[PDB]
Amino acid sequence: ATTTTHELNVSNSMTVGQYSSDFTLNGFTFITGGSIWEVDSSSRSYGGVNFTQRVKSGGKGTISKRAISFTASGAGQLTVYAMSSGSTSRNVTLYGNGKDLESFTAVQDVITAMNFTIPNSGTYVIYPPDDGISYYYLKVVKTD
Repeated sequence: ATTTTHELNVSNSMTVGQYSSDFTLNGFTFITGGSIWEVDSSSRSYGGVNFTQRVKSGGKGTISKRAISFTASGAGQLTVYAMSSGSTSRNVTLYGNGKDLESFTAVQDVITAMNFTIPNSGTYVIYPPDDGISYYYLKVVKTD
């Protein structure tokens, strides 16, 4: 039994553009570290859902650059739909409790569904350590 507490479908909650200052949307905080966050058109499907926009990091980053953070009120699961923005496989890393906790490989051309464990309440950071990542969908689910 779980409760969905955060959701961000980029196709429904963002619009095409370029953003250079940190902002919060649907409970997710987009952290520039002096780079641009960009929303553009990109059609990809996963699990019977069709997406039409992505938010892309524009390159590699850290927990303070091209990062996405959120605060969880308890243990649960974070879902990330992500694609490498180029032809090489690239990590998406979850940071929390003071450390890199878990990484998931994003591949070229298609969405990977990434299921990240949220072990406890707190603030967590999604970042791309290798190179640019395209994000389509984020969801946080809290264990009841």
